[PDB]
Amino acid sequence: MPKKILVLHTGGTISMQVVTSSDNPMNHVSNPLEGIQVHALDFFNLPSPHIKPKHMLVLYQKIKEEADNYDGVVITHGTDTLEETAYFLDTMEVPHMPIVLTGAMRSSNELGSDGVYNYLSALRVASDDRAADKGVLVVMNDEIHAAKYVTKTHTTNVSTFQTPTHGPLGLIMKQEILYFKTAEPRVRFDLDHIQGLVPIISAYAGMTDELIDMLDLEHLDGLIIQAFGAGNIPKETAQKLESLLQKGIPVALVSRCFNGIAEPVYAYQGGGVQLQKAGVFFVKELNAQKARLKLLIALNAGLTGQALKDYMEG
Repeated sequence: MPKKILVLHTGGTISMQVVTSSDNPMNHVSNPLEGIQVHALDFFNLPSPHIKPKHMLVLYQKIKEEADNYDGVVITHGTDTLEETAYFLDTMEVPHMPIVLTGAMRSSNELGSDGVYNYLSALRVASDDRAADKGVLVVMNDEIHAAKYVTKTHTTNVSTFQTPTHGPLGLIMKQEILYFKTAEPRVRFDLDHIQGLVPIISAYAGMTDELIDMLDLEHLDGLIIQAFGAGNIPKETAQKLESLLQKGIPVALVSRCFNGIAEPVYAYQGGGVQLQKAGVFFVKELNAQKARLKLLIALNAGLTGQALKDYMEG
């Protein structure tokens, strides 16, 4: 019997330096590969820089609604923010089935002779039952990545994605899909609404308190700081963060380093030990845009107090 895959296209076509990108008709046919039957929807028509958490929730709801009608799900998504939507879905209580995101190819080739290789690869992975227990997956360029760790690294004609340090969860071979490990199950929430302001700022040599002093603390629900190294910031910045922390505003830091792991060790002012004592959350191995969603989801799910700290730092 064929595998039945639900395909949710979110990216439409876009204006590029000026022409409109081409939509390969293979993205919409019901039988793109032997043994794979597709139900493809033009679900959104959004450049990925325009994707918001409200769209991510609607994708989640669609997957829950259709879970019993398909073998797996493929979402095509502009590559600029694909990793953010992937991480979001991987933090939701998604059904136990293959769920794969892949890039919306932005092409001016009108005949489609550049192909839909990554989409076809995603259908293969979504049709393999070994993917059901691997979490939400990102498939690009014959590699299968865990949503929690994948990031876009190259801005070439077709984007490149990587998992820092650990490499891909799996590889697409000629006649097999090879998986290297099963990642640890994640803490997940059945969220139905997202609201709140949680921005991202980056530390730098010479930072003091001038930017933080500009924040309107009555409207700020949280803050992500991309800190130096294992999690350090300048002395004046750390002193100013007290006005946020003592107002009850959660502040979470990530390492600005590509392979960085956040670890409070230094005890001078602005050192990670002093920041953690003051109440800053150390997010151990996650980039800033995903830590921002982790905090936003945690606040909207109902975590407060010790449980919010323990979840963010877990």
